[PDB]
This record gives sequence, structure tokens and C-alpha cells, in this order.
Amino acid sequence: ERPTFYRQELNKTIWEVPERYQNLSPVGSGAYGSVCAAFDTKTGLRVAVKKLSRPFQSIIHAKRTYRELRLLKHMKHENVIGLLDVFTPARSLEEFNDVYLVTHLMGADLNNIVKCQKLTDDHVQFLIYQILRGLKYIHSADIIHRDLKPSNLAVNEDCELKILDFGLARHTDDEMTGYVATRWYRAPEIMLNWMHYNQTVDIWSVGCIMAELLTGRTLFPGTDHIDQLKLILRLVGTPGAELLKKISSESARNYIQSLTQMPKMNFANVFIGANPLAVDLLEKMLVLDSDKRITAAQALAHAYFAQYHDPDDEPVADPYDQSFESRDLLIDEWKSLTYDEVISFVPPP
Ligand SMILES: Cc1ccc(C(=O)NC2CC2)cc1-c1ccc2c(c1)NC(=O)C21CCCC1
Repeated sequence: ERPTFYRQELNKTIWEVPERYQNLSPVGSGAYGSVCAAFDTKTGLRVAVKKLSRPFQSIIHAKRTYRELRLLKHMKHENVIGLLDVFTPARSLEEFNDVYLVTHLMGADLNNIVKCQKLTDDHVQFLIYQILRGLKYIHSADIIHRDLKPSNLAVNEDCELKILDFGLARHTDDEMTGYVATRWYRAPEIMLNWMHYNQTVDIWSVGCIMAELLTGRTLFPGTDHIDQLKLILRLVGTPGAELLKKISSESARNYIQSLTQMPKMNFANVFIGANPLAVDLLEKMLVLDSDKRITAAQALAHAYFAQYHDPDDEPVADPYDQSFESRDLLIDEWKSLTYDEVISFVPPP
């Protein structure tokens, strides 16, 4: 059952994929990786195929490849990107040096669709419903997206949404620097490294997406980390003494206390004309103290989603075993674990 593969040059690299995959063409400005759209003749689905190129060139690359393939194989929810196929042209471990990952092709990301545009309330309901329903799941598997922004929500022409990139986020100093969308969605505890963080960081990010869809404006379009934080504290207010205690970075805690105290603003005088149910929800997602933000499961029950909420159709995941993260292994060792996971792979129905 080893299929026939054919060769094609795309993205200035040779792609070698099963015959079932036809009409490959690069998508994104290169924004998503080496990703091509293709037709799967075997399932009749349009798919995105991502080739990981020379993916075991270092220990850190052999472990990312493994981590992405683990994450991907774990996720089976309508609103989360998952694997329809993984393959390699390799006939053995010896020969293993390329992994291709196949998932659904939705066609665009939220970014392209809505940039600079204000969405109607029922449109925002449905898109955020799906983000929280997707995140309910992610979070139940004990995984943290950590980098939830519009560009890595994949959306089709029916405004159906799959979340991309959960658990992989590792931007450098310079990608996070200045006036850049790659930071406008980050929870302050994470942008400024205040504490040992958990999953509540992704509900902060939904709060930012949700406000932008509702007003057509970036919520916190900071020109740098500090300017962005100043933008944050002015709306939600400066930390209380409760929160300052939980800020384990003494360094960051000391700079925070430097700032002149400000009250939390009135969200109804910010989000003028907006469904009060939207504003109530914004209010409980955009709380500075991470321990007190609303959760994905709690938010799904909120009245604002009265029209979509079904408690028996909002599933959870099995646990995700990330014990491998705390493990220091050789290149061959990650490679072999990654091989194991490819050949053991089972298609969905
Ligand atoms: C092909 C692919 C493989 C993996 C991941 C991914 O999320 N990995 C991290 C979760 C571990 C995302 C895509 C990917 C990248 C870009 C797109 C799609 C899929 N599906 C799509 O529809 C698009 C192409 C049009 C914009 C979104």
C-alpha cells in the first residue's frame, strides 16, 4: 500500500507527493510556510499541503517537526486544524528527510477577509462562537495556543473557521518589535513575561479579535511593548495589589508600580452602539488578572451565543501527553519518533 509519487518543482524546491494530490499551487505570500493548495481526488476535498524541508537539520528542528506532527495528529474537532494525511517519499528511516502534512483548505485567513472592516453582530457571534468552541477543545487537551491572532484562523466562504498554529509559536525578539500585528493580540503577562503562564492567555486574544471584528479597529495597536501596555492599562486599569503579588517577575512588578494608577474604563462608552451582551463578554474576557478571565467553556454558555450554543455539541479532547517537551534527545532520536508517527498514521472517515 505504498502509493506512487510524482515530482514537481514549486517554491524553488522539488515536491514529491502521492498521485492522489493534483493541481498543486503555492498559497500565502509564503506567510504560512511552504504550503500549496491541492485537490485530493481520493476524498474530493481541497487541501493545504505543507512540506517541512530538511526538518532534522538541528536538534531544535527535529523537535519542532516532532512537536508539530504530535499536535496535528491529536486534534480532531471541526474548529481546529487537523491532519487528513501525513506522508513521506522515504522507503525507510535511513532515507527519511521530508515530511508533508495535509489538512483542510478553507481558502483564506480572517485577516484578509475582515481587515479594516466592521462586522455585523450576528456575523461576530458565529465567528467567535467557533473560536471559543475550538479553544474549549484545545484547552481540554491541556494545550495553549499562545499566538491566537486573525492570520492563523482559517475561514471558508461560509464563515466556517478552523484554528491554525496552536502550540508552535516561537517568534524572535525582532518579529515582536514595534508596530506589529504579531503582538497586538498578546496577553500582557506574556508580552512582558510577568509570570509562569497558562491558558487564559488565549481568552485575552479572543477579546482583542472580538473588539476588532465589532469596531473594525485594532483594540491595542501599540507602537512597541510599553506603548501597547499603556494602551492596555488605560482601558482595563492598572493592576490591583492582588494581581501585583502574582506577578513573579520582580523586575516587571517594580516597573508596573511606577505607573500612575488608573481606573478601568466604561466598555459601553468605548464600544458604543454594541450589543450589551457583546460588551458584557468583552468585559469578562479582557480582565488583566489572568486567574479571573472567563474561560472558553464558561464563555460558550454566555447569553451572547444563545443562538449557537448547544451543550452536547461542544466536545472536549483526550489529554495531550507533552512529556516529550521536558526531554533532551539526539537528532536521530526525534527523527525516529517522527518516523514512527508518520507510518502509524490513520486517516479519518
Ligand atoms: C497545511 C498546514 C499544516 C499545519 C498547520 C498548523 O497549524 N500547524 C500547527 C498546529 C501545529 C497549518 C497548515 C495550514 C496553513 C495555511 C492554511 C491551511 C493550513 N489551510 C488553509 O485554508 C490555509 C491556506 C489559506 C489560508 C489558510
